[PDB]
This record gives sequence, C-alpha cells and structure tokens, in this order.
Amino acid sequence: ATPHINAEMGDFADVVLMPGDPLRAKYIAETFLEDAREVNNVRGMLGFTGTYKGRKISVMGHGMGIPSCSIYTKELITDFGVKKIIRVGSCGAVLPHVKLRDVVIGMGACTDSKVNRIRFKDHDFAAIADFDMVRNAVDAAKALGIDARVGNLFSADLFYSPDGEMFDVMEKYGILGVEMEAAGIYGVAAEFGAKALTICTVSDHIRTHEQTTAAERQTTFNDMIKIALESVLLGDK
Amino acid sequence: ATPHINAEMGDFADVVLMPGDPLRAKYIAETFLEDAREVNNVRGMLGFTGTYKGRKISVMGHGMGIPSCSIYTKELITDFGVKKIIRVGSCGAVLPHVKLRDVVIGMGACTDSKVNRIRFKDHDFAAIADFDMVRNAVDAAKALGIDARVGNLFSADLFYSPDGEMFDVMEKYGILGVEMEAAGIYGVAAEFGAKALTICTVSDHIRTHEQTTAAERQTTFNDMIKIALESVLLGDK
Amino acid sequence: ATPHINAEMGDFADVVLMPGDPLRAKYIAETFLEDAREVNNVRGMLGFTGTYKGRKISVMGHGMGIPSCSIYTKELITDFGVKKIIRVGSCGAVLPHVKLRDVVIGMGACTDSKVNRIRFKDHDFAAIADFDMVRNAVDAAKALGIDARVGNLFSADLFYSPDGEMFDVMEKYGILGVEMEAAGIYGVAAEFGAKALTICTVSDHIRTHEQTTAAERQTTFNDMIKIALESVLLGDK
Amino acid sequence: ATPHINAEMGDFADVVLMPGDPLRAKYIAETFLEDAREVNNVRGMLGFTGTYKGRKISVMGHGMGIPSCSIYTKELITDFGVKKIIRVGSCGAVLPHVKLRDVVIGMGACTDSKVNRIRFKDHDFAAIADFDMVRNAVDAAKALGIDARVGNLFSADLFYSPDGEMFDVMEKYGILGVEMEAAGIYGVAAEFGAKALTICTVSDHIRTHEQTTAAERQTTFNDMIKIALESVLLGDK
Amino acid sequence: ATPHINAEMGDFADVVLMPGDPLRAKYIAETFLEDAREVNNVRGMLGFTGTYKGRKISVMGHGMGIPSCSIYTKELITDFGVKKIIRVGSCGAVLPHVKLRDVVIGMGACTDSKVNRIRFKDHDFAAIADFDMVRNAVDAAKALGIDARVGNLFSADLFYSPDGEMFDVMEKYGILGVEMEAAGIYGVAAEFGAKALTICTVSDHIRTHEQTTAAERQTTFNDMIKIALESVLLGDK
Amino acid sequence: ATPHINAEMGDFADVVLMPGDPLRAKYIAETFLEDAREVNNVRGMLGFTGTYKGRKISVMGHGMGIPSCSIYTKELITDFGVKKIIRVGSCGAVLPHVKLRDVVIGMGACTDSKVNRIRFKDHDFAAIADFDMVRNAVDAAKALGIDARVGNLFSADLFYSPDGEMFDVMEKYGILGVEMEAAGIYGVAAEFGAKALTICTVSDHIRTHEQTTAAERQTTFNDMIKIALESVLLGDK
Ligand SMILES: O=c1[nH]cnc2c1ncn2[C@@H]1O[C@H](CO)[C@@H](O)[C@H]1O
Ligand SMILES: O=c1[nH]cnc2c1ncn2[C@@H]1O[C@H](CO)[C@@H](O)[C@H]1O
Ligand SMILES: O=c1[nH]cnc2c1ncn2[C@@H]1O[C@H](CO)[C@@H](O)[C@H]1O
Ligand SMILES: O=c1[nH]cnc2c1ncn2[C@@H]1O[C@H](CO)[C@@H](O)[C@H]1O
Ligand SMILES: O=c1[nH]cnc2c1ncn2[C@@H]1O[C@H](CO)[C@@H](O)[C@H]1O
Ligand SMILES: O=c1[nH]cnc2c1ncn2[C@@H]1O[C@H](CO)[C@@H](O)[C@H]1O
Repeated sequence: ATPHINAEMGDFADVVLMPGDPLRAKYIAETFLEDAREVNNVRGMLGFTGTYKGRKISVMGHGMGIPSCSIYTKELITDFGVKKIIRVGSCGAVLPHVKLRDVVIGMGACTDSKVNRIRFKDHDFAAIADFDMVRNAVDAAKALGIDARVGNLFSADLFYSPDGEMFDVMEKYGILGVEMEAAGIYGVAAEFGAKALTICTVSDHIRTHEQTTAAERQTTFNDMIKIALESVLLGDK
Repeated sequence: ATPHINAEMGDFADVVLMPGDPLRAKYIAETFLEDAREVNNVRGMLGFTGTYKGRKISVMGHGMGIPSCSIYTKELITDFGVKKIIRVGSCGAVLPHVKLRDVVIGMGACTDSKVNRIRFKDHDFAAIADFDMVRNAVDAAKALGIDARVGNLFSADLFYSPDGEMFDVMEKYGILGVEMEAAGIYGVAAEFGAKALTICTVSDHIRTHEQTTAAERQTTFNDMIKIALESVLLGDK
Repeated sequence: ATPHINAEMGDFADVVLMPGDPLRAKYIAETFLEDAREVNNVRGMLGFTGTYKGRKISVMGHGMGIPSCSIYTKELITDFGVKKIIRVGSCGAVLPHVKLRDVVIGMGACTDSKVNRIRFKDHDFAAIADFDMVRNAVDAAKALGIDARVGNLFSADLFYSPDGEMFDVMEKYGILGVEMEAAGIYGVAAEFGAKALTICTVSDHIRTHEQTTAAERQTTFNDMIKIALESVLLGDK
Repeated sequence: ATPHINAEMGDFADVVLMPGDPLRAKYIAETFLEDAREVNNVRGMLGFTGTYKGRKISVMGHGMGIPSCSIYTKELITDFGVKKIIRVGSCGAVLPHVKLRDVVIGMGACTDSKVNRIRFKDHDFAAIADFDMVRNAVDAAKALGIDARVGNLFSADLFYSPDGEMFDVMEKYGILGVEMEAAGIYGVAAEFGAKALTICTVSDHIRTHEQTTAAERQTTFNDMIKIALESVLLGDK
Repeated sequence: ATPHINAEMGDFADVVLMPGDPLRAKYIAETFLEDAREVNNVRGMLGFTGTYKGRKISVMGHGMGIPSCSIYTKELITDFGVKKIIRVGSCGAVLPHVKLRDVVIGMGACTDSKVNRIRFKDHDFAAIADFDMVRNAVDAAKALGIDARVGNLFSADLFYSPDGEMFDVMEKYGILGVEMEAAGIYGVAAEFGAKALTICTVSDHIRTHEQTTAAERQTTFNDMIKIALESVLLGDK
Repeated sequence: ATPHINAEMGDFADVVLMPGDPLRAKYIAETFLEDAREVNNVRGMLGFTGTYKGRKISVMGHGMGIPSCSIYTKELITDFGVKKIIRVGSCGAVLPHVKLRDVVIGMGACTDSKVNRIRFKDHDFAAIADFDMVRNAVDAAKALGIDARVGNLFSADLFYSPDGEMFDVMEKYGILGVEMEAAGIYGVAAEFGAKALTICTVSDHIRTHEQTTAAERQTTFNDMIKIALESVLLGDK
C-alpha cells in the first residue's frame, strides 16, 4: 500500500484509465468493464479492475491539477507495475475550428507549471505522449467512425488565470485544448519510464461558447472511453 | 451554481473550513456541527453548512494541490460571499524539534509553484495568512491547552520531488511543515480580497520518522478542528 | 569589530531598532534613550546604546536598500549577539484606504530583489516577521490608542522604477506600503536564526503625490518609535 | 527573393528536406533527385529542386543551430509557399539502449534555448512535429525493413556544453538524441502555420566517444533520406 | 583536425577575422591577403591563411547565430592556437542617428540568448570585448579617417522576432546594432581564454527598412576590413 | 532640492566622483579640492564642490548597494545637470594574480541583481562604462606611472553570499573585482542618459582573507583619486 493507494502489487492492471472526476471511475467499471472489483477507496478516490474483451483494465480518478495526478500516476507506476496511463477527460477550446464535443488527442502538452523545469534543470522539456499510444487512439477512433484531432494541449495550473491574453497566444500556436493534467502525467511517465496518453473531449469554448444536452454529453463521453479501451487492444497487437 | 459547486448564494456560511481529504468533510459536520445540511456534491466534493455554538459554519474539501484548492477557494469567495477560509490539514516536518502530532500555524507559505509569480509579474509575493486569524488560532489553542507553533510552511507542487536537497534548504530556513495548498490559498485570498489561514498537524517526519496510533490521529485531528472553530468565535469578538 | 562596525561584543543590546537614516538613529537615541553612548561610526552609520525604562536598548541606521541593511543586520546577529531587530522607517502607500500618518506593521514583505531566490534555490521564500514581535507591536499600539495595520509590505530595489505597472499590481494584491529593505532583513533573520520586524509610517501616497513634514507627522513618527520600544518591553515579560 | 534566399516563388517545392551541411544537400539532390537544379546559393547555403518518382521535391541546407535554421525555414514558409519541412540530420546518443546507425524520429524536441519561451510568454511550449508526418515516416521506414525510434530529441545551443550534468538528466528522461535545431524548427512551424519533422541517424554516442564514417554509416544515412522521401509520397496519397 | 575543421595546428594564424558569410571570407582572402591558401571547407565553411603587410592572417566564416560561431571559435582557440578573433559582420540599426554603412565597435554585447546564463549560474555576465583590441580598432579607424561608434551590440537568437516592442527597449538603452553572434563569441573567448572584438557595418535599419545595395556595400565593407587588419598590426606593435 | 539631496541646480559640477563611504568623500574634498564647500548632508550623505587645477569638481558618497547608489546617481543626473559620474571604490579580488591595493577599471560589470533584467525585458543587458572615460582613466594612470587592469567587475547584492561556489565561476570568467554598485550605476547612466566609469582599489581578497590596513590604504586610495581627477582633465581636452 502507498500513502494514497491502499492496495498491493497485482491489484491494478498494467494499463490504467484515469478520469478527473472520481465519480466517473465506477461509471466506467459498471458500463464498460466485466467482473469489476474495487481496489482502492483512500480519500474517496475509487479504483477498479476488470476486463474488456478479455483484457485486464483498471480505472481510477486522479483529481484536478498536476500535483494531484502526479501523486497517483507516480505511485501506480513505481508500486503497482503500471505501464500505460490513459487520461480521459475534458477541455476548453481556443480554436474556432475546434467544436464542442470534438475528440482531441494530446501528442504534446504545453504548460505554465514549474514541475518539468524543476525536473529538467530549468530548461524546456517537451512533455509528450507515447507515439504508439497516440496512433492506437487515432486508429481506434477511425474504426468507430470518429475523427480525432491530434496536437498540442495546454495544462494550466490556474483554471481562473489572472491574464486572459495567454489564450490568444495559445490560439496563435495551435493549442487544441486547455486542461490541467497532461503535462504533469507526461513528466511523470518520462521520469519513471512508463507510457502515457491524454484524450479529451471539448466541453466548452473559452470565448464564444454554446450549449450541449446531458444526453449529448454522455454519448460523447462513452465515445471517448470506447476509443481509449479499443486503443489498448490495438496496442496489444 | 459554479462549474465545481452546484449551489446558490447563501448556501455557504461566510466562513469555510476545508480539509484536503473529501471524506473528512462529513465527519466534521457530524462530529462538530449542529443542524448540518448538504450544499454540494459535484465531483464528490461534499459540502456542508451548520452551526457551532450558534455560529454559521461550512465545511468542504479542496482536493490535493494548489490548482485544485485554487478553484474552490476562488469560487467560494467570488460567488458565495465567503470571507474567511481555514484550511485544516496535515504536513511533514523537516525540523528535529518539530514532533509528530504538533499543531502548526502557517503565518506564511513558501512554494515551488509558479502561480504567484504569474500573478506578481514574476516577482516575489509573500503569501501570508490574515494576522487576526493567526492570533485567533493561537489564542484558541492556548485555551484548549495546546501550544501551536507559528511560522512558515512550504507548499510543494511535487509530493515526490526529484531533488531531496531542497529539504535541507527548508530546514535551514526554519520551515515548520511541508504541505501542498497554503501558498495557493493565500494567493487566491489576496487576489480576491478575502482572508485565509492554514492549520496543520505533523503527520510525518520527512527523514527520521516514527509511528502513531489511529486513536492518536483522531484525537489530534479533533484538536485541530476544535482550535479552528474556536478561533472563528474569537475572531467574531 | 567587523568590517562595517567598529565595536565589541557587549556594545550593543540584544535588541536593535533600525531607521534607514543615520541621523534618525541619533535623533532616536537623543529623544527616547537614557544614558546613551555612540558605539559605532564607520562610514557614518551611527549606532547608539542606552536604556528605555531601565531596559538596555540599541538603535543604529542601516542605509537604504536590501544590500545595505543585510550587511548590518547580518553582522549584528552573528558578531554582536543581537537577537531582535526592529526596522522603523517610512513607506509609500498604494492602497487608497490607507492615508498618511498611518502605522503599518509588516507581517510579510514582497520583493523584486533576487536575494531570497538565491537563498531558496530559485523558489518562492515567504519573507515573514517573527509572529511574537508582530503581536507585541500590535498590543503596544493598542495600549497607546493606535490602530496599526498588519499586512504585506513591498521591498523594491529601485526607488525610481522604470515601469509604473507594478503599483497597480501591488494595490490589487493588498500591499500596504512600499519600502526598500524589509524583505532583505527577514531573509537574513531566517538565514542566521534571529528575529525581526518592520514597522512603518506612511510617508507619501502614490494615490496623489503628497508628503509634507509637520508637527503631526513628527508626532506619528514618535508614536511608531514608542510602539517599537514598548513592544520589546512586552516581549521581555 | 528574401534577404537569405535569392530565388522566386515557384523555385522550391511545397516540401523541403533540410540537412545542416550545405554540401549534404548537393549530395542528396545528386543522389536521389532527377532533373535537379540549384535554386539558391546565398552565403553558400545550396538549395536544389528536382523530382523523386515524379514528385517535385526540394532540398536545402540550414546551417547549424536554431538561430540559423529558424531564419531559413521561416523564409521558406512565408515567402516560398513551403508547406512541409523535414530536417534530416545526425544526433548524439545518450541512452545506452541506442546505438549508431539508428534512425530516430523526433516527435518532440526539448531545448535549452530561450526562443520558444520568448514566443510563449515565458511558459513551457511543447515543441512537437506534425503527427501525420511522423506516422508517414514510421510507415515508410517499416516498408524499408527499418525499425525507427520515435521519441524526444534535445536541441542544444552549445555543441560544447560548459556542464556535462545535463546528459545524465537527458538520459534519465528518455531523450533519444542530441542535435541543434529541431526545437527551433518546430517553433517556427507553429508560429507560421506549417508542418515539420526531424529525422536523425545516431552519429556518435556520449556513452563512449565513438563515431567513424564507413560504408554502413553511409548506407544508414541514405536509408534516412529514403524514409524522408518515401514518407512525403505516403502523405501525398 | 577538429569535428568541424579539417586542418592541423599551424594552418591558421594566431589571429583570425570572421564574417558570418563564407563567401565573404573568400572575398577577403582574395582582396586583402597575399599568398592566400585554403585551409578548410568542411560544411562549406571556407577558411583561408595568407599575409597582410607581411603579417600572417587567417579569415574564415562562422555562419549565422551564436550556436554556429560558438563551435568554430571554440575549435580554433583550443586546437589551432588562435589567440585573437575579430568578427567582421553586418547589423541592423535601431537608433535614428545611426546611418546605413556606418561602422560600429562592440565594446559590449547584450543578448536574449541563454548561453551566458548557462555559463554564469543564471546571473548577469557582461559580455565584453578585449579593451586593447577595442582601442586598436578605434585608432586604426582614425588613422584611416573612417568614423566608428563604440558601444553595445545586441545579439538576437531570432532574426525574425515575434516581439517588436523589444526594439524600443534596445533604442532606449543606446544599442548601436542588432546582430547575432557577438555575445556568444565574447562568452567563448572568456570561457576558453582568448581575446575577441566584433566590428559591424550597419547593413540595414530595423525601422526604415533599407537593404544594402549599390557600391555602398563594397567600400563600406572594405573599410570594416581595413580597420580590422590594421588594428591587428597596431596590436603587434 | 530632490528627495535625497538638499541642493539646487548649480551646486554640483557637471562631473562627480563617488565613493560609497561619505567620510571618504569628505576626505577627498579636504585633500584634493580647493575652496571646497558642503552642498548636502541629508541622511548624512555628504556632498562637496570645489576645484582641481582650476576645474570645478564635486564629490559625494552614494552608500552601499545598487539600490542606494541608483537613487543618488539618478537625482544628480536629472535634477543637477551632472553629465559624468566616476565611482571610486574598493573591491575584493577573486583571481590569484590580483594583489591587494591594485587598481581596476570596470569596462563592464556582471551582477546577480535583477535591476537590469527589469529594465531590459528580462534579457541580458551588458552593463558597460563609457569608452572615452575608460580610455581617459588608462592614459591618466600611465601618466602617473600607476598600474591598472581593465575588465569586468561583479556587482553583488549580498556582501555575505550564501553561495561561495559562485566565486569559482567569477574567477573562471576573469572577474577582476567584487563590489556592489557598478552594474547599477551603469544601468542608471544608460536609463537616464549620462556617462559613468567605476575605478576600484582591491581592498581585500575573497580567498586569502586580507583586510586593508597600514599606510597602504592612503597612498593606494590617493592613487585611485589621482587617476579619476586627472582622467577628467584629459576628458575636457
Ligand atoms: O476550460 C477548461 N479549462 C481548464 N481545464 C478544463 C477545462 N475544461 C475541462 N477541464 C478539465 O476539467 C477539470 C477542471 O474543471 C480539470 O481536471 C481539467 O483537466
Ligand atoms: O509529507 C508531506 N508532504 C507534502 N504534503 C503533505 C505531507 N503530509 C501531508 N501533506 C498534505 O497531505 C496531502 C498529500 O498527501 C496534501 O493535501 C498536503 O497538503
Ligand atoms: O514611496 C516610497 N518608495 C520606496 N521606498 C520608500 C518610499 N517612501 C519611503 N521609502 C523608504 O524610504 C527610503 C527611500 O527614501 C527607503 O529606505 C525606503 O524604505
Ligand atoms: O553529439 C552531438 N551534439 C550536438 N549536436 C550534434 C551531435 N551530433 C550531431 N549533431 C548535429 O550535428 C551538428 C553539429 O555537428 C548540429 O547541426 C547538430 O544537429
Ligand atoms: O537586422 C538584423 N538583425 C539581426 N541580425 C542581423 C541584422 N542585419 C545583419 N545581421 C547579421 O547578419 C546575419 C543575418 O542575416 C547574422 O549573422 C547577423 O549577425
Ligand atoms: O569583498 C567585497 N565584496 C563585496 N563588496 C565589496 C568587497 N570589498 C569592498 N566592497 C565594496 O565595499 C562596500 C562593502 O563593504 C560596497 O560598497 C562594495 O562596493
């Protein structure tokens, strides 16, 4: 057991899906996993392990922010033998051509956090996803008739930033979505030699936004999880 | 309702106690509050509002890390009229004379995060607590026969830092405890003109540690909450 | 003696008051101390020692700026056994709700200097005063019928800043006054294990360039000094 | 023409391969392109245009370092309508599991340069390649019986670094190769809306200073070029 | 032979003139040197050695950018016994009172590059030329009746800067010319123990946008060269 | 009259010598100036005006540290018509081949202060002296038979640095003397449009730990002064 995960080696699959909202974890276990069993409850961060098409898979939330998700991904990798981490969340878009409910894959993750500089002697570390995981997600989405956009994400430390001009800079450089964990997970994966990928759905447009229905949201959410799970099987082949 | 708090103005008291672990929120409501009612459940971050000696009080967790707690404290202050935020958590000590279970009050909070530099044009912002709240907590602790140590805390972005030499630097400068939110809350309070204070109990010694019993832990925890609640009443006088 | 102080162990009290102006120190010794004697004059930085209500006390100027005052405070602490340092100076107001002849107590000090980053491995070090000294001053002021403000000061390296944008920034985050050394003094206090406190009277206000000595300004300056002297008495108890 | 390229719109193809050595560009045009013609010679930076399997293609050197290559790529994109840039060079290995005559594809590029921070408001910008170009190269290499590595490259400003500590840091975080311009090229691609990719063969290995041209090294260099050329063909489809 | 220079100790003189353009080195060899032989052409970076007034002199291009010239100057200093390096390049003017074709002597060089911060523990290293060398150039210029301003140059990493506002900051602080190597050459001279000086010809104006043409280039460029060669002779005496 | 100088336009000459020590200014006035009158003593910062070889000259202390001298040099330049400022101070040696009492001419000044970064958009501003002024000082010195090295000085913010390793970095890069004002005076001269030069007397050795005494101080300090005063006369001719 670790400080935040009361479990033992073997309890988690070597692949873990991680949503931000802790509540989505049991939903994924009930909706997509077979023979699921609870493997964690510390701090209410519910963890599960079951199978998908025979493949062993685990799901557990990471909390909002780089610091929070850095704790969980690190422990999973160093103490539970986890080899692949797939974050499945949501993000806000700054590009006009990026629409609500679009599925985005973060091959890279920009950030305003200082965690990677602290790791990389104050130089620029390109926090990137595992290439094969990226291509797997892309191929899985096409199979499900969904066109995923691949590019850069931006991991913000402040959901409510004091300076809104940064959003224009993000748009100018092609940022596909604004979220809060990707850069942290990518840093952890590199530090402890594991693989990671972040998949997000556009939940809002940080500017001229619109609206979606609850039915629309679950459909998109279930689409993202399907893509993630099928990408794992592709990776296995 | 805000993006992370599904409630309306008036649902929260003007004073909110905030533990890290979301599970501690309902414990405080059941153990210390009268006529408590649920006011939030978004993302499982349970919020409550009741009274203590007739005083209206709310309790809700903030999650681990500066980014997470920055979201909640900001929304509470700008949308629910909250005026005082008291974080009640735990920390690790680097000073030999600081013992397990000691109660520490963070008048100031050092950090390796970039949030305040982003706010203060890349200069040094002294993230500090409200002075009166500090003195109230100190006076409340003495009344309960507890001697609280007042000083600097250090808010780490990485619970598992790559460089352990920073701990010697922290010890050398008198850091009383290592936690992960204080500097963020202090920054938020200053940005939106509210008051904040962080009270922590030493749960471990980042070096030569020992052990505590579960009974010892709850006693200390209940002591900290008592100090926090009584400090509020003192502040009211 | 030291390279900047031509005196010997014993010549100073374990408590030292420090104005920036060497002439202000002579004025203070002359006005409030009994049996005063000059104990230093190197570079014209007059230091005196005498007693206040039978309590042995010293007063010495520290020049302008962090580089200057950090040299003197460091030497007093490591070579003359000084335990407490109380800077008594003036500051410029940035907040509109703060007017001239107002006593400010610096519980914390922000800065644009790099000295504390050089000390704290490029991270954010919260330069704070000693809690007890702050409380003693608050209580002494109250006993004198004075309502002092306790908050953040801003220590600038450039009295003549090349960019006035920072004043709006300071005001936004509640800085009470702008001076030039509190952050440096708090930094050496932490580095060499001593205690310090900065008390200031508002000399001028950026919110309308106005500052003109008078009987009431001089009355307020003397009140600050009485607060400093009376606060050490409370501490002795 | 531009200040560094004495040619006209049309002289270059919408795809440009770029080695660092001007002489390597002449070698490439001569070896793989049909109907090749020199379209630039300013400052000796030879650029050529011809066709590969009937596909119009260009190849031009970009000199050493981010400052140099960023001038050329920028001019090609904004003044010659160039859409894709593929840097074909050499890199030094830092990982032991990576040996000479190894094809590396830079999905991302870390750097110690300040150019991207200057662009991204002092924050972390993840300098990444175009996903499609990466995939096309991976697939072309596979069709040639070559197993290319896809990961992070490190772009250094100093070929002769004043501190060898960074190599251990790079190795720790999995950097595949050390070169001098990939991060700069990815930055201009993002700034001016074009697509780029860096492919490298491992010239030497810091893990034992060894690098000696030979028939098998030259064979591997040609394979890289074939991968570059064949990858653009796949993209065209 | 070094990694980028195919020559042997003795092929270069103890003094070397360096324009960024290889073709300009060739022109200097043919127009000012007697019995000039080619001693290097790796990567097309032409180097020559001959005599001037019976004095052995070398001339070799160094390419564009700090990373490029850092390589060449380092190899010359450590493997070919070169003691003095004189950069003879072009630059852009920011000040209105600096006309095209004017000669500037870089006593100092500001920069936006990080190379010197990496050498100087992230502090401010004033990249300055060798005093005697500067003095020789000023006298040599007077002896030729040519005008030459002595001051600061600014070595930029991006010829196409995304921040035009900085040109206002340069102008404000009296920057004479904008080029791309000086600060790097001075850093190398200091790191490896040699002496350097940069002389520049204002080839354009950042503001007005005038680009060198006519026969103004020849005479003006030949004036820069006459100063360099002659300043060397004065140095010998 | 300015905030820190109680004088009127005309009381100071267009040239001003400035030691950090006020008492040393007094000594210069009495020992080298004819008909020397006191024109300021605010905060004890003694200023004097008299003649040397019939030339009107002023001399005033500036205190220790960049923040202190920045105030005085600025006020002199903008409110008293001062055109040239010559700092005549002491410094510590880092190089073994620099003996006590040696004279150093600061052509450039490195620093660990942030003042120039604040002026230069966080980039590298090479703080350099005025060429002519440096040249005048070198000739004046030769005319007196006194030795004087011309080079870089390092302006430190902390006389008691917590980082001794940096002394190795200074030595490595040829730093001639460690003092505390040069880089600030040069920044001010450039910001407000005046000319400056810093001449120093090696009063100690960071390494060996020797402190100025005997009659070595007098003659050596008088040699520094003779150079400054005389360099001025050469400047006039
Ligand atoms: O617009 C957005 N900005 C920043 N983070 C967002 C946004 N939309 C979704 N998230 C993601 O949701 C949580 C915060 O509500 C974070 O976990 C973040 O990854
Ligand atoms: O030793 C410690 N280091 C860092 N944070 C700690 C420590 N002990 C308690 N916390 C606190 O507990 C959570 C992390 O487990 C964070 O919320 C932090 O504030
Ligand atoms: O407006 C102000 N800005 C900065 N420092 C000030 C101001 N007013 C008073 N001081 C204080 O007075 C001296 C400078 O005159 C400095 O010692 C500083 O602490
Ligand atoms: O070990 C290496 N370190 C840095 N750059 C290298 C290395 N090996 C090849 N290059 C690449 O070759 C040129 C320099 O010779 C640069 O263009 C760089 O990209
Ligand atoms: O306006 C200018 N900005 C930046 N560098 C310049 C400018 N003019 C000449 N150079 C110089 O010429 C090459 C680039 O063409 C670089 O070597 C640089 O030193
Ligand atoms: O070793 C030294 N380190 C730093 N400053 C020095 C040293 N020696 C002389 N000064 C100079 O003297 C004053 C401080 O005593 C400062 O004004 C500084 O410029």
